[PDB]
Amino acid sequence: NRPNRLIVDEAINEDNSVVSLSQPKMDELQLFRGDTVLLKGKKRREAVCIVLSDDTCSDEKIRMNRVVRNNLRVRLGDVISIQPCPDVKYGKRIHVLPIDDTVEGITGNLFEVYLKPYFLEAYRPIRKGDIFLVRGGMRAVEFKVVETDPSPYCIVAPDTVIHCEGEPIKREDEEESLNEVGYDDIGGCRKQLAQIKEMVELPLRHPALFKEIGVKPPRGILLYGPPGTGKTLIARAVANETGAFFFLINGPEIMSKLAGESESNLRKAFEEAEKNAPAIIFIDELDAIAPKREKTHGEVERRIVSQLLTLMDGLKQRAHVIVMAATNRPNSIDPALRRFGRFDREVDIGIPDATGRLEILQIHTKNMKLADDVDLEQVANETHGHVGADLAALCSEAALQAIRKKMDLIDLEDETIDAEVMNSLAVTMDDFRWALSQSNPSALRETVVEVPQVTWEDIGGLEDVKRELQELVQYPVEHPDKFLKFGMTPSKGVLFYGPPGCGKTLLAKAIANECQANFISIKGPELLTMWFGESEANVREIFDKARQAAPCVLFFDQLDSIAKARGGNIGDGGGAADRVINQILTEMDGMSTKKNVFIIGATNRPDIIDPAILRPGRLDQLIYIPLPDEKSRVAILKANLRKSPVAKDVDLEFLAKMTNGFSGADLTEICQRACKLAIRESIESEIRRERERQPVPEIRRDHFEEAMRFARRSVSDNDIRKYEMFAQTLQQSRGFGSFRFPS
Amino acid sequence: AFEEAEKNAPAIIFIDELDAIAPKREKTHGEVERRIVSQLLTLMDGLKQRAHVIVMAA
Ligand SMILES: Nc1ncnc2c1ncn2[C@@H]1O[C@H](COP(=O)(O)OP(=O)(O)OP(=O)(O)O)[C@@H](O)[C@H]1O
Ligand SMILES: Nc1ncnc2c1ncn2[C@@H]1O[C@H](COP(=O)(O)OP(=O)(O)O)[C@@H](O)[C@H]1O
Ligand SMILES: [Mg+2]
Repeated sequence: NRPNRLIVDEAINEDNSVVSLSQPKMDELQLFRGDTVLLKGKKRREAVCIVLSDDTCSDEKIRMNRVVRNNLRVRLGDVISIQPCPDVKYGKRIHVLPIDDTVEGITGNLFEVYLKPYFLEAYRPIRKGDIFLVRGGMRAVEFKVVETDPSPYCIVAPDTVIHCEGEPIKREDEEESLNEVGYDDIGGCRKQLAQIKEMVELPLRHPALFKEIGVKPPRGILLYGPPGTGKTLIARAVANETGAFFFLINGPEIMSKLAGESESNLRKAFEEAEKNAPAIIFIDELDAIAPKREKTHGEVERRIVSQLLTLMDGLKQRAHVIVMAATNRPNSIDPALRRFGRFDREVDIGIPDATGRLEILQIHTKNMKLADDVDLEQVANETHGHVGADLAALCSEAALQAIRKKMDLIDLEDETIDAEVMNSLAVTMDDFRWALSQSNPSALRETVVEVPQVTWEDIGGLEDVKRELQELVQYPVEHPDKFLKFGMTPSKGVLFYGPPGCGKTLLAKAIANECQANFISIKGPELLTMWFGESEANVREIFDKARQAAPCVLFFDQLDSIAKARGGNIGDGGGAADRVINQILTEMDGMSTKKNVFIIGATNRPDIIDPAILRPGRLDQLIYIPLPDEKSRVAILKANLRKSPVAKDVDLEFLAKMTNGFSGADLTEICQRACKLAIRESIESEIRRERERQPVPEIRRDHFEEAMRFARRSVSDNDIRKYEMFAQTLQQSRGFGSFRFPS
Repeated sequence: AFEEAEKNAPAIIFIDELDAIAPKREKTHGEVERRIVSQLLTLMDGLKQRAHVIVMAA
């Protein structure tokens, strides 16, 4: 749309001094060949060059060297701008400093070998901070034009006095100037990034717009989210893009009990930041430093909140200073600090999803060498709840474990490690999976459990139940477009009920692995407390954790304990049980937007559960897990004995046929008993072999016969009759039968 | 100390009784201890992995 817009492209033969541009864009820009122009770059870096006409250069692209990419901090395909340099004059004196690593090892004078031929009749425009690489000698040498006169744009001419000697340059400073953090190093928060960009970059870029509309940019930025999510990273990145001085503030370090030290600390910090008027203040852990003045007993904290209020009131002063605060919990901050003019705008930064965490992995591993085998999509999929900081830790641990794997490859005896053997060591996908297993998501460290180690193949039978659970967890998250098209929200509730040992907990643990969604398991009575209002507090905090980790599967094993018919027990904590039930009712279906939180309940006694718990909208689908039938019993036996080495002569079909009333637990008991009999036989055989010195490949059929002689039915007939009665009550509640539409 | 370590190539620093001079800033008797902890954090972030100096603490 504009002639200035340009796409970065490589230069075949153009040096770092000049660039080649397409002739149609030359005429569109109304610029002559050899005109001194300026190119903009990221992090506010500019490169002055001589423009030229090239046929190979594309219309929408600018051909430019790699060192010019370093100078402008740009990469291939990026967007840059070109502007005519006005009132260009020849340089009278330029102070140019080679890098400190380049000077070492060069016997000859750097100016004569490199600077003099390059700058003899140069006519090459340069700007302060520009760096160019000169080929020649035993090693090519990099030169930085630190000073130019006239500043900041001048033309190099033979009359200009050029001397390499001077104050030594610093490699670390240039490396930092190259390795600064920008918006590109942030991923997965593009809507929050767009908000913050419109907040900060814009008023600096177009202040006349705000002046013409007569509004001032917001002087307060609050960032709230779980820790490690990048609240510090955005603040650090903004200062580089919009040239400023990042001034970090730690909440704990400012806080002091010296009776008035903390207020002086904040006031000094604000004064120091205002001194460097293009400044950004970052107040990390604002929640600790700023509680409610009335709520907190501590007078130091109420005074520090009041001082922060006073500083925020006078913060603007029509100055470039802006303040960004990070808090994990936003409600703990004093409501006065929530007002307009002080942190008036609050931005929520959430746990990254699959795409955002993939972007984080990409940007962290851009420097790391990546094999063709490794796919970071899979690494993002497996990290169901990892945070960006956790992702960075995972990336580092991966390479460290790769080094550990290649310890045996490196003999490390040589004084210098051989480069050819160096080449062999590289990262692998097994490395990523192992480091990922070792790495732990910090989002739900509180709810951490050992590996379920159960898959859908581990469960025999229940094919329809398996399909329904997979659809439940998968359709809303993988296909939200279809739910938007058909206009209705997904159902997010299932209650498993049935006799003990039939696979309800097994189904939940199978969900845990094969859903690619976070899983929180709540043992039934675990959430209750002896204190007056803390059981429902635990309920609402577990639901809050579920909402944060969406899509999450919230599983209540033995739900009949936490959920009862209200008023059933008068002495159950003086109505604390009923209050817990009411809290769960409000948390499942209340006046809050529904998240991707799927609540699964397992119970042996469904008739005692509160009817309000079981209505559609809370545990929508009531699924009965009955005693397996003969085919399902064959499936259970096959699932249990798939891992075991079992003889072919054994007939699992006959076992399933005879075990009429056996549950899955009973059949697993049969398999375990047969294996124990085999263990006894094999160990006794080994003892006999040892005795005769001084075997059994697969479990035989007679072992299973003895195990059956030790088999038993666990679930009584009265209990299963009760479960059938509950199911029949549901069916009678439906009414009628075989709903058929007329014509 | 850190300046001398980054000066020589390579270098190793050892810090015995790190907990003695680097306690929690949340629970600290003197503000000077908070200052030394913060300065230790700043100089810890000061190295850019290129000085190749490993700091050890007991
Ligand atoms: N259909 C099945 N397929 C495979 N194993 C099963 C099946 N049903 C039960 N089991 C076995 O039962 C054991 C545990 O059962 P599980 O925890 O799923 O029972 P449950 O139905 O939730 O009962 P409870 O009400 O007593 O908690 C495991 O060893 C599991 O392998
Ligand atoms: N969205 C993100 N993209 C890339 N890196 C991230 C992101 N979020 C966090 N990090 C990593 O976290 C580290 C900074 O911690 P940070 O997340 O800022 O903590 P806090 O959440 O307390 O501000 C950086 O090293 C950075 O690599
Ligand atoms: Mg169970």
